[PDB]
Amino acid sequence: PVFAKAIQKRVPCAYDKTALALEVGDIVKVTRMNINGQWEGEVNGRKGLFPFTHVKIFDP
Repeated sequence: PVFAKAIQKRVPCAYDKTALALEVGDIVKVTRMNINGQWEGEVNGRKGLFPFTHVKIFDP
């Protein structure tokens, strides 16, 4: 994968749960970067989907 850094909160749509909950400063292990929508990653623990827009990649 690659690790990205959450840069904009993202409250899972109540009644979603595939949707990753994101807090700023979370480490997202982007597990899949679908060019058509959300990415697959696992914010500390659970896998799940998320907007690529709320993260920034980091090396540094």
